[PDB]
Amino acid sequence: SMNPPPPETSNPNKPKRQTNQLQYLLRVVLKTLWKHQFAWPFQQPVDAVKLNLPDYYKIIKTPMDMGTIKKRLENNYYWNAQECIQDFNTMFTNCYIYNKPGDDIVLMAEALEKLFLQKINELPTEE
Ligand SMILES: CCS(=O)(=O)Cc1cnc(Oc2ccc(F)cc2F)c(-c2cc(C)c3n2CC=NC3=O)c1
Repeated sequence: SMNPPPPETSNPNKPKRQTNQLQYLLRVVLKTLWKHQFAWPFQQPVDAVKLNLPDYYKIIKTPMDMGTIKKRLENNYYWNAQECIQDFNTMFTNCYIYNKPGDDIVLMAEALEKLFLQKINELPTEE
């Protein structure tokens, strides 16, 4: 029940790097999913307290949300686009695990994972 501490967004000793693709993940991919009608549930960590889901963090062990993605991008916390894409994947996977097919939150996710996959089909090249 009690809310764990969010995932970190800055880490002095982690190798950081700004690539063209990482720039794209924030400027085009993150910031177009953000505006979607179904983004809001995923714009910050899940508050198992506010929602009264004391079991969320007992089932979800790697939490992830577009809020901590947007914070990680803007902090250039990532080394390459793939680790940022992995955090999106974890976010969706989390939602399909704690929930079951047909739930409204899954519908929002399944959709967002569709929009996400369509937007990252074509990433920029490196200089
Ligand atoms: C994120 C801060 S917050 O204060 O908690 C706002 C918030 C409100 N409602 C939520 O659930 C629904 C969201 C839309 C629905 F149509 C129906 C929900 F039950 C959620 C939320 C986000 C995520 C990933 C999940 N949930 C709920 C259950 N499982 C989840 O995996 C979050």
